Amino acid sequence: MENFQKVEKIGEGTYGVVYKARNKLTGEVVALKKIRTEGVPSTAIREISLLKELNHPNIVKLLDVIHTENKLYLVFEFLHQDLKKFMDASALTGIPLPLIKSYLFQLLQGLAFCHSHRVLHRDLKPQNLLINTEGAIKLADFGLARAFGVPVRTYTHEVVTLWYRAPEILLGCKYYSTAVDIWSLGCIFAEMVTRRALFPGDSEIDQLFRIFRTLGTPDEVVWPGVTSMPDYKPSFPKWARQDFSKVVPPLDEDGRSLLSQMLHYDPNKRISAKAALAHPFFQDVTKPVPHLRL
Ligand SMILES: Nc1cccc(C(=O)c2sc(Nc3ccc(S(N)(=O)=O)cc3)nc2N)c1
Repeated sequence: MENFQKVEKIGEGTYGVVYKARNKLTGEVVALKKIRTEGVPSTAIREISLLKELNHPNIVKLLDVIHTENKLYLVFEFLHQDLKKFMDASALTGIPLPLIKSYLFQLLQGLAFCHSHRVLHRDLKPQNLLINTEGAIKLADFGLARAFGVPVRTYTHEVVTLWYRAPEILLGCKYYSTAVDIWSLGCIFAEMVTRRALFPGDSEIDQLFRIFRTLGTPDEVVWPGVTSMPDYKPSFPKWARQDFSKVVPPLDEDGRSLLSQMLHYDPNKRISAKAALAHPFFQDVTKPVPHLRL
């Protein structure tokens, strides 16, 4: 506000609205998130500070945080396109495997970094993965479910995407672990490969059941303790696990192996970002430049 000239509304994110803006003084171009109010947390405003010092090449830089006039502004380094747009633009031919692999690899580095600093993203999706002309991809819009929790929607009547939500969140787990980010990234990896959302649920239960229909209804054997989770119902339909080869054709076996590990039901068996970086799938990783139309 006042020190910035809104150039264009980029989107209506989760907590607020996001604008492309220019610092009327420095002339620097940035992404400005405006947050939705008579209290304002402290554990939050300090969860923010931790994010400011959280600097990594695969994490969008948080430049400034401005709390004024019952509004909270987060100033981020600006990137030119999100992965959702890039995937749509590449739908006819598909993103070449080397670029998919590079993006996945960089995103795992970003996650390995935040997770080692005990920071969870919580809401990874194509729209919050930003890319630039140099072939980089960065994590954006980290969620503070440990600050603003997660109400009925985003901030003003808008359908929240559940497509990338880990099963343990859907089943009512109160405490998320870093594993929820691995699950979301696995769903994104699959989507880049097939050019179709892996689990496109339109409600929590439909989301949950689409996961069950593909990976099999979980039980105590593959997920110890699953039947005692908050929203688990013995009445859940029992679907058999589908052949994984039908899930992401024509991804090679290394890629399928890695994906299967990112999609393990048990949060404790799900591969970590660090371990995923060492998977054979990345033996030939490179950093190609994407063809971006801006
Ligand atoms: N989703 C989300 C929510 C809150 C903040 C941010 C964010 O920090 C952004 S958003 C952006 N630019 C951009 C994004 C999308 C497009 S698009 N649809 O491809 O044309 C173009 C530029 N840059 C940064 N840093 C991102």
